[PDB]
Amino acid sequence: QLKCCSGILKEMFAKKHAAYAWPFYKPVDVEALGLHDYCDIIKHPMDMSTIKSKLEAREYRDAQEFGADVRLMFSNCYKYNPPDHEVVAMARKLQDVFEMRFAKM
Ligand SMILES: O=c1cc(-c2ccc(O)c(O)c2)oc2c(O)c(O)ccc12
Repeated sequence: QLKCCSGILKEMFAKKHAAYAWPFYKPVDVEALGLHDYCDIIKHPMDMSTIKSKLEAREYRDAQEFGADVRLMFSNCYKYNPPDHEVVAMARKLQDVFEMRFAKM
């Protein structure tokens, strides 16, 4: 399962999806973007590079704990932004990729 989790990350990082996945590669840079309310709204920030480091450090007991951090990442985007924001559309497109792969394991 955890080997299947590494492949899920490889797909989400792949060039085919980079046009909408790139905001989720790294932690939201609140200081550079002026998002000084982000920490008040988002209790648990999460991104793909942090997920990758947690995976390699064996911080996930199983694929469901891995999947929870991926979905936390999307849920943070859906919570913080207005629904018509372009970043929300990008999160949904990347969630499409993740959910189709996660379903196959
Ligand atoms: O949910 C997000 C929201 C935003 C964002 C940026 C500038 C604004 O003026 C704004 O209203 C929202 O930026 C992000 C980002 O840069 C990421 O890498 C990942 C997620 C987000």
